[PDB]
Amino acid sequence: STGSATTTPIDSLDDAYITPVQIGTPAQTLNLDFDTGSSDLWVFSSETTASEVDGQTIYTPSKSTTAKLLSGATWSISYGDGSSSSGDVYTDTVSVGGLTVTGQAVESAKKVSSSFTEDSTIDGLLGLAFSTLNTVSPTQQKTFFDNAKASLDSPVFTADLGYHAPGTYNFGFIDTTAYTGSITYTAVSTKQGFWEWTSTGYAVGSGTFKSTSIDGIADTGTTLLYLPATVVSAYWAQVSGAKSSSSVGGYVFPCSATLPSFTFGVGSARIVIPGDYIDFGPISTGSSSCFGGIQSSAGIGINIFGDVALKAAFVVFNGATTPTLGFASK
Repeated sequence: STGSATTTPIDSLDDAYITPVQIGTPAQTLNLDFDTGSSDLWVFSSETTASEVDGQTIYTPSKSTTAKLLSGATWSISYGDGSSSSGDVYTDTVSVGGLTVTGQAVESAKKVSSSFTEDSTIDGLLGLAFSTLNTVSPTQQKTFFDNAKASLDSPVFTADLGYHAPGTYNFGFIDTTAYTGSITYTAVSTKQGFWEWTSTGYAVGSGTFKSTSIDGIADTGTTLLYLPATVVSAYWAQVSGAKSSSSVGGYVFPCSATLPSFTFGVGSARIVIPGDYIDFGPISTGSSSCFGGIQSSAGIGINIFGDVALKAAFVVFNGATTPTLGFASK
């Protein structure tokens, strides 16, 4: 089997991408944030505290003839940005772009943190990291991809995120028309539960490539590109007037600037992020200070190849017995 679904930016900055997911019978379609940095499929629901729902579409398990309470199971998650959610668990039929999993754990939120409530466009998350990170207790549950893997034509999914435009998540096949050149594959460590890999270096604009190992994660659920402070300083030093602002929370730059590109290495191959992809717009409405899309990872503990980086590539998440990552230009 295969599946193919369009993913759409939630706003004009590409702050996140939503993908429609069919849950239950008859189908209830919710728009979920596909997150290769986490491993829970959780949804706003009829059980979510009413004051914490503000415009989201909710899953109502009592209206699904295939929903079954997973007795005793609870979940609770905290994300790298400080947001969180928790609740109970059902199993139900879940379909993405024509690919159907029966018995998928659907984690129903009883509580969500304010940042989720305040974002009316995201109805939940669909985790695509390794199932070892799933938070369901006392019986850990598998991700949608792990449940589907054996049925897929090939045990892979691909992320093809658009710049200011829709893109595609494919399951079970590699669309050879969706990229240019060849796909360069690179080794993955699953020891932390992530799609963790080592970039071979970077360049700023037309500058020379610096060969240096940068370990980090491919994370579709993170907006920006988080790299070591040395690399990030080298990038913003090429933008007149750019500076790190403690009060804003990162590098800002004059909105009048033209940003240079940023290149990252994948083996001997190179992925070029155009400068425009690095502009996240005014820090507040009407400001002439703009927020940068490359930020320091120093306070995180891990480097994160988020959407800013991934949207410049066609990315293969190869879930074979020994997983690998593939990157192609497009």
